Amino acid sequence: IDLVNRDPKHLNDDVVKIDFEDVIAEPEGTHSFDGIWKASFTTFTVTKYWFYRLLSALFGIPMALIWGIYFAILSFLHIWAVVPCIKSFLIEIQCISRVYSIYVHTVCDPLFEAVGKIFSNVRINLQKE
Amino acid sequence: IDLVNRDPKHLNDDVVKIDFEDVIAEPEGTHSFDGIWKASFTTFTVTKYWFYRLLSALFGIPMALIWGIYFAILSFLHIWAVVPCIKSFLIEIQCISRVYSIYVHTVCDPLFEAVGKIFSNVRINLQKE
Amino acid sequence: IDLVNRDPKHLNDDVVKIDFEDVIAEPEGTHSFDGIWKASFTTFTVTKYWFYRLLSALFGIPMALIWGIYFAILSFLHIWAVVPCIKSFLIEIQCISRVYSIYVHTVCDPLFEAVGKIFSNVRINLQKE
Amino acid sequence: IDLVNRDPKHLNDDVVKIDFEDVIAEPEGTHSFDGIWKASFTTFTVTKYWFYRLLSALFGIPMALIWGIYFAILSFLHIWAVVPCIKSFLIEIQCISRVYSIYVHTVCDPLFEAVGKIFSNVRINLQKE
Amino acid sequence: IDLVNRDPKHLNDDVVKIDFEDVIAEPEGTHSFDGIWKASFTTFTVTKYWFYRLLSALFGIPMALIWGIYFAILSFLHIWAVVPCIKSFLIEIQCISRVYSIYVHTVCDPLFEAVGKIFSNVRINLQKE
Amino acid sequence: IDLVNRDPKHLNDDVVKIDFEDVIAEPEGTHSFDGIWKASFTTFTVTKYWFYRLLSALFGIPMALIWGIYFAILSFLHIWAVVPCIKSFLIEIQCISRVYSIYVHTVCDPLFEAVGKIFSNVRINLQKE
Amino acid sequence: IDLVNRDPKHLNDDVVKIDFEDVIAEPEGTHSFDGIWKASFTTFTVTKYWFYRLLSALFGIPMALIWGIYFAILSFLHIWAVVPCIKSFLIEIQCISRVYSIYVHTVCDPLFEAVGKIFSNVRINLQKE
Amino acid sequence: IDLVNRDPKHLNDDVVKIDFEDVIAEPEGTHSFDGIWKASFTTFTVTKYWFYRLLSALFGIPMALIWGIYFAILSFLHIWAVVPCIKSFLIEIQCISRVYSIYVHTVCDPLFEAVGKIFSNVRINLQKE
Amino acid sequence: IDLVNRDPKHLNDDVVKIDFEDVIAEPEGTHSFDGIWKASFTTFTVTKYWFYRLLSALFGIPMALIWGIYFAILSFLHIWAVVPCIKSFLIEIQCISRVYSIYVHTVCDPLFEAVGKIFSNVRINLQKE
Amino acid sequence: IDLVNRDPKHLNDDVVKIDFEDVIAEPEGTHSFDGIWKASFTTFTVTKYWFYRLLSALFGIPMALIWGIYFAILSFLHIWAVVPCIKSFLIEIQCISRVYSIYVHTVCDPLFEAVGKIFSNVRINLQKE
Amino acid sequence: IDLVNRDPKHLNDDVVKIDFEDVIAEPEGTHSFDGIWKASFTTFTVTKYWFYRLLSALFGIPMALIWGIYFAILSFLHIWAVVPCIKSFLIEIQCISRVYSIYVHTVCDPLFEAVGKIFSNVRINLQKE
Repeated sequence: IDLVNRDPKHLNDDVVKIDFEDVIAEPEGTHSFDGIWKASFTTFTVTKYWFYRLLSALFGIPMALIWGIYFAILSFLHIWAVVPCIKSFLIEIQCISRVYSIYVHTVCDPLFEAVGKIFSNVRINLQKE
Repeated sequence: IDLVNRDPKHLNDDVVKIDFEDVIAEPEGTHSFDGIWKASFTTFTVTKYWFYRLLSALFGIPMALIWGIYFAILSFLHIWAVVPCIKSFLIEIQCISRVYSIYVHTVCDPLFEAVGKIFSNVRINLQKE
Repeated sequence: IDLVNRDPKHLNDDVVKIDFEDVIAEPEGTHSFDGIWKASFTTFTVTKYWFYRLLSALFGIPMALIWGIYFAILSFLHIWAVVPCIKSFLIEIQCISRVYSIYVHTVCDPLFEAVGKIFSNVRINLQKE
Repeated sequence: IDLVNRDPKHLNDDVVKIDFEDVIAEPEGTHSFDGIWKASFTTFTVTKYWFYRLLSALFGIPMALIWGIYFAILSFLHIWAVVPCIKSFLIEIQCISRVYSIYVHTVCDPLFEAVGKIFSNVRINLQKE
Repeated sequence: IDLVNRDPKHLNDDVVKIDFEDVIAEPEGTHSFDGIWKASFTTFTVTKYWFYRLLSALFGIPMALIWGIYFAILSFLHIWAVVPCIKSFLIEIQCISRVYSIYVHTVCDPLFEAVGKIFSNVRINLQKE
Repeated sequence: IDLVNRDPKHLNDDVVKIDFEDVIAEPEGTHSFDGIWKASFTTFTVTKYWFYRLLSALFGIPMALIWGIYFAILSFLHIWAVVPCIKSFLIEIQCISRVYSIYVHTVCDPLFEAVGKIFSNVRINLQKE
Repeated sequence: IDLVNRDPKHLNDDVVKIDFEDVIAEPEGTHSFDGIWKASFTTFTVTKYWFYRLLSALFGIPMALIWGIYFAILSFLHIWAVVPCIKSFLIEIQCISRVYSIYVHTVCDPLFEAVGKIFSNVRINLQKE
Repeated sequence: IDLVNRDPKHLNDDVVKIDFEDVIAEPEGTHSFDGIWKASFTTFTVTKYWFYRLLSALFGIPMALIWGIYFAILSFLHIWAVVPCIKSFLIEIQCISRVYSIYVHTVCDPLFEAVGKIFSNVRINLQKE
Repeated sequence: IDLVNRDPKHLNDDVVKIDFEDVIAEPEGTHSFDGIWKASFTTFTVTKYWFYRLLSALFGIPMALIWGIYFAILSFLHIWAVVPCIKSFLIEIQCISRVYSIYVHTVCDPLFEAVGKIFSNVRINLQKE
Repeated sequence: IDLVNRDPKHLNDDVVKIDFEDVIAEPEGTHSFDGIWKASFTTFTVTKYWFYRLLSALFGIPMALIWGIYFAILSFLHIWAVVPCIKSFLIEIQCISRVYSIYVHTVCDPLFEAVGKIFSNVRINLQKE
Repeated sequence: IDLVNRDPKHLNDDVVKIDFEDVIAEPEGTHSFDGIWKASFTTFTVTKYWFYRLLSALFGIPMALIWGIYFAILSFLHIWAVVPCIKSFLIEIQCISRVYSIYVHTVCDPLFEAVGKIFSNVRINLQKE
């Protein structure tokens, strides 16, 4: 139980890291009072810190049980039912594919071979200067 | 009977390996109580561990017998019936293919050879600077 | 609390830095009176300096509280609800994608292979001069 | 009579080699009881082993005689009838092909030679920097 | 207060620099009287010199105050309202984009992969001379 | 009279060489009884061996006489009639071809020479980095 | 006051330099009388020399005053009114452009990425001779 | 009179050389009786040998006289009538061709020269890595 | 006054130089009488020599005066009226061009950037032989 | 008077050289009687030899006079009438061509120069491997 | 007066040089009587020699006078009228061309610059083998 890292996979680490400095910033020259900039910084940080913990405690645990049952059902079906079904499909469709390929290569093959004779008389003259 | 590997083919090894850390993760700063993070980890792991074993025991064995009979029938037909049928198809269609090829090469062959004379007068002048 | 930098991220630092010299400028030859150029410089700088501070004090703090609550709600939903939902979608749509791919590669594959024979008779003659 | 190889041509050796490990496999972590994994392995292997031999004995031999007669008839016709027929076709169609070629090269030949003069004035200037 | 440069940014320095020599010029041979060329030069320079100063004094200062107030309002809205609004838009539209991408890559992906087989049989013969 | 080779031209040597091993083959693991595999091999080989000889004896010789007369007639016509006829065709069509070529090169030749001036102003700038 | 150059900018120096020799010229063999070639040269030069000076004196000066006033008005408006107006336009149109870009990159981006897979199977064979 | 070569030009030497071995051939394994293969070889060779000589004797000589007269008439007309007629055609059509060329180069020449300016601003950046 | 050159600019020196030898010429073999070739040479040269001088004397001088006045008027208008008018046009049309450019680069810019992703997956395989 | 060569120009030397060996030829194996091959050779050669001389004597000379007069008339017209007429055509059509060219280069020239800016942003990345 | 060359310009020297040998020629084997070949050569040469001289004497001189007057008129008009007219056309059409160019470069210029961004993401992978 790592209570320091809590995320050694970098899955949710791009759009869920928000700080006060990443929202509001005054570059230079356009400043405000000292008594207004030291008060807004504290209000934003404290408010969102405590509010998140309240939501995670009420319906955080009754939601983890639901996902546990659902993933178990999907895992069982894939291993024992879907995989054998897909493999058996290849053996069945063998005669149709082989016969169809022979018919196509008999009709349209000579038509597209005489058309390709237009590139057989290319002559290029080059003169460097 | 390898009770450690159970899969020396890496067939189902990409979309059926799911852990708790791959679902829910809190990167940094946005944390929860210590008493809520050590309880959700246990609930998810234990629930899906025991539930999968219950399904595999009830109708795991009566399902293996069904696949045994079905694969035997497909194997016999392919070896003794389909393979000789496809091979005999090539010998039959010989006269049609040979006669058809001669007719096409007699009509459209000269038409596509005079068109290819447009590339026989290419002249290029190059001057480096 | 850095009261000098106030923006170590260069977020709003391109379209919010405006000075008097960046608005009005007389290049050369076309000048005005000395008593009119030293008065307009002071009026523009002083007026916008004090006016900005008045707005930031009235409704600057009651606006920071509103953004604090809103961001907390979005963070919770993404971690615990959206991420597990998207991952479970991949496992469900497996049989449909695999079967569909086999059907397409059986029908149109030989058609687009005989068409590509037109580039198999390219002959080029080159003569340097 | 090789009773070990039985296939020194690798003809049917890709889609007819099926084992238990190639159908059902549990990668890791998602395991079952030891008493359920040692029983399903035996049931699948034994059932398909004996079932195939039953089919091959009943109507395996009365099917080999049928293919013997059919192939003999096709072999005789190809050698003595089809081959002389195709060869005699070339000698007959000689006058038609020669006369037709002369007519096409007389009409459309000059038309496609004046069109190819658009590539005779190519000038390229290059400057490295 | 630089009374010499008055424009160390080259903002308005291309289309507002006009002299007498840049308007009227007589190259050679086609000349005029000496008493007409020394009088038109003085009239153009003096007239536009004094006229510009008259306009800049009347309504030059009452116009600088107006621009001061307007720029202050735009600066405040961008920092505190627009920037947080745009950032929060990205977090909301996450589920829609991810699901839509999966559907498109499932349907049309195999169609555009079999079409690209027409370039897999390119043969080129080259003969230098 | 070579009774060993009987075919020193490799004419019919690709689609008329069929053996038992090229039709039916069991790769590995999926085997049959020893008493069923040594009986089907003999039945297929013996049946087609004797059946072919029966057909070749009945109407093998009365068919060779027919082809002898037919080829003699075609040979005589080609040498004495077709060849002189084709050669005399070239001398007759001389005036028509020469006059037609002059007319085409007079009308459309200048039209396709002014169109080719669009490639006479190509300029390329290259900068390596 | 340069009375020799009068145009150190080469502004009007291409289409306003006309001499007698640039209009009428007799190359060789086709000559005229000596008494007709020495008289036409003088008439053309003298006539246009004096006529230009007459026009420049009458309404040359009353035309320079008009251009003096007009240029002063345009200079004032550009510096004090147009330049601030254009700059303030960029700050206003920020939210619209950013939101619109995100929507386009979400819908049509995956469509044009699967189409580009047709160039991923290029094979070229080269044989020098 | 060469009674051995009879054809020192290889004119009819490709489609008129037919032997028994080029028609019927049994590759290997599929053989016939010795008493049937030594009889068909003799029948085909003898039958076509004597039959050709019978045709060449009956109407071989009365056919050579006919071709003698016909070729004499064509030779005389070409030398004395066709050749002078074609040459005189070039001198007559001189004025029409020269005038027509001038008209075309006057109208459409400038139109196709301004269109070719689209290739005059090509810039390429290359970066090796 | 150069009475020898009379044209040191090569203006009219290509289509106004005509001699007797450039009109009529008899190459070889097809000659005429000596008394007819020495008389036609003199008649052509003398007739056109004297006729040109007659035209140049009658209305050669009254035509030079007309061109003198006309060129003076065009020169004055270009220097004093046209040139200032064109320059003042650029200053006026500044606001329209700048605003229009911003609008176009906001709407259609992202549309033509996602389309260009079809060239980002080019793979080429080369094999020399 | 060369009675051996009679054609030192190779004008009619390709389609008027016909011998007996170029018409009828028996390659090998398919021969005729010795008494039929030595008789057809003589009949063809003698018949066409004497027949040509008969035609050349009757109306060979009365045909040479006709061509003599006709060529004289065409030669005279070309030298004295056609050549001066074509040359005088160029001088007449000068004003029309020059004015027309200026008008075309004024209207459509800028239209086809802005279109060519699409090739000014080409970037290529190359990675050898 | 060169009575030997009579054409030191090679103007009419290609289609007016005709000899007897360039019209009628008998290559070899197909000859005529000696008394018919020495008579046709003389008749053709003598007839066209004397006939040409008769035409050149009757109306050869009265035709040279006509061309003398006509060329004099065209020469005078080109030098004194056409050349000044064309030059004065350029000065008149100056304002129209300059204003029109500015308008076109303002409207359609940005449209064709955003379209050219499709070539800015080209990536090529090469692998030698």
